[PDB]
Amino acid sequence: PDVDVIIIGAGISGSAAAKALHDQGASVLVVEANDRIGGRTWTEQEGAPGGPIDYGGMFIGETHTHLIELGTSLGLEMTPSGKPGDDTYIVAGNVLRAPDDQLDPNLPFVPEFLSSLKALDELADSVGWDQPWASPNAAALDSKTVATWLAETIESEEVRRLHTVIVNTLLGADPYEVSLLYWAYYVSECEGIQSLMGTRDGAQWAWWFGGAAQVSWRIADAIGRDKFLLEWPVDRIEHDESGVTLFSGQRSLRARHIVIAMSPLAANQIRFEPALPTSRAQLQARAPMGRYYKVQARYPSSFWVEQGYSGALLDTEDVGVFLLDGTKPTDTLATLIGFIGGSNYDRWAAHTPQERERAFLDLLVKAFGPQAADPSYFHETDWTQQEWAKGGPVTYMPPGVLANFGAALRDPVGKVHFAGTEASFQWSGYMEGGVRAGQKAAAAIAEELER
Ligand SMILES: Cc1cc2nc3c(=O)[nH]c(=O)nc-3n(C[C@H](O)[C@H](O)[C@H](O)COP(=O)(O)OP(=O)(O)OC[C@H]3O[C@@H](n4cnc5c(N)ncnc54)[C@H](O)[C@@H]3O)c2cc1C
Repeated sequence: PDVDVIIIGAGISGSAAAKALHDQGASVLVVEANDRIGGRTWTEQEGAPGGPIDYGGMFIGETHTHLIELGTSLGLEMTPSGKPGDDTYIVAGNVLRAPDDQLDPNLPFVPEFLSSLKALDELADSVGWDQPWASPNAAALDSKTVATWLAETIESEEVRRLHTVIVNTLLGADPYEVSLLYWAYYVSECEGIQSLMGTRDGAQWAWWFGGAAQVSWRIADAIGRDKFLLEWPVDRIEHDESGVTLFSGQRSLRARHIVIAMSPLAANQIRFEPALPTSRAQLQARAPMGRYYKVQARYPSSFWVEQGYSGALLDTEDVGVFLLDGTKPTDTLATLIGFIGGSNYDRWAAHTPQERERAFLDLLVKAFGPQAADPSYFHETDWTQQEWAKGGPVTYMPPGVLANFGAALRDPVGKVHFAGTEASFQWSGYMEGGVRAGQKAAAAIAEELER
C-alpha cells in the first residue's frame, strides 16, 4: 500500500476528494490521464485574446454552496456573470427581444411555453433526485423519450422546438435519445429549469475572476503538486478485499481505498478484476456523454450590452444554440459565448470549421448588429471527440437505464468509491456536483479508515 487513497482523475471532483482526504490527515495520491489538471474544467490564462479563457465549465450558481466555499477558501475571488439588458430569442428565424427576461404575452406561442415549462417542473417534482428510479411511476417514465413526451404534451411546434433546444444545450443530447425519467430527474436535481435556465441568476450566476480550472490547480498547489501524477492513464483495476491495485500499462500503484472520479462512460474504459456487478456494469456501459461545442467570440467592445442587450440568446433553428456574455471586468476585450449540443452539434460538426464560424458570426450579426461580423478572436472547442471527456457537457441516459441501475451511480464496490459530478445527489452534471460528489466520497473513506 503506497498510499491510503489513490484518486483517479483530476477534475474538481477528484481534487475536492483529494483536499478532503488530505486535510483529514490521510495519505492521498491523484492519478491523471493526460497532461493538464482541470477536468471538463479547462483554463488558459495565456489565452490568445484579452483575458484568461475557459474551454470548459465556468459558471457558478447562486446556490452552488460547496463550490463557492471550496474555491473561496482557496483564495479565488468571484464576479457577477449576468448582464443588463434584454435577452434575445430567435424562434423560427424571427428575432424576439425579451425585456425583464419576459416575452410579449401576446405572442401566440408564449402561453403554452409558460404552461409546458410549469408542466415539466411538476413532472420533475413527481420524481425526486434521491430515488428517481423508485418514484411513483419511474418504470413507465423511463420507457418514454423526452421527445415522445413533448409530442404527447405540446401542440405548438415552436414550443416543442424551444423545448428541444433547451434539452440539447443543457444536456449534450437531443430529446429523441434521452429518457423522459432521466430528464425529469435532471430538472429536479438542479432545482427546476427556471434555475437551470437562468441567465442572470440560477445556475448561471457568477464566475471565478481568474479561470475555473483554478479550483483544481490551487488544490494541487496546496495539497502538494507532486501528489498528482499526470499522464498516468489507469487501464486496469484489481480490486479485492484488502485494497486496490491500479495499472497504467506496466506501471502500477496500490492503496487501501481508491475513488474513481470521472464520468460513467470514461470509467467503462478501465478493466476490472473481478468484474463489476452487472448493476454498475450496465450503468457505466449504457450512460453516454452528450455531444457539444463551446464557441467564443471576442470583440474590442461589448456592443451588445452597450446597445441594450444582455447578450443572452436562445435560438431554435438558425444554429441551435444558447448564448451568454462572458465579459469579466478584468478582461481587456468583450466576449460573447455560445453552446451547441446534441443534434445541433451533429448538424454543425457535419460542416467545415470555417462554415461553422460564419454561421455563428452570422447569427451574432443578425442578433446584435454588424459589429459582430468581424471579431478580434474566435475559438471553438469540440468536446464530443475529446480524448478523455469523450463527450458533451454532461452524461445523459436513454430509456431503460436510470430506472434499473441508477442506484449504481452512487453505491461503492468493495474499496472502490465513486465520485465525479454524476455521483452527487444534487447538481450531478454541474461543477457543484463534482465537488460535493468528491467530498461525499472522501467523508465515506475517512470513516472507513477509523474502522
Ligand atoms: C463546454 C462545457 C461547459 C460547461 N459549463 C459548466 C458551467 O457553466 N457550470 C457548471 O457547473 N458545469 C459546467 N460544465 C460541467 C462541468 O464541467 C462538470 O460537471 C465537471 O467538471 C465534472 O467534473 P468531474 O471531476 O466529475 O469530471 P471531469 O472534469 O470529466 O474529470 C475527470 C478526470 O478524469 C481523468 N480521467 C479519465 N479517464 C481516466 C483514466 N482512465 N485514468 C486516469 N484519469 C482519467 C480526466 O482526464 C479528467 O481530468 C460544463 C461542461 C462542458 C463540457
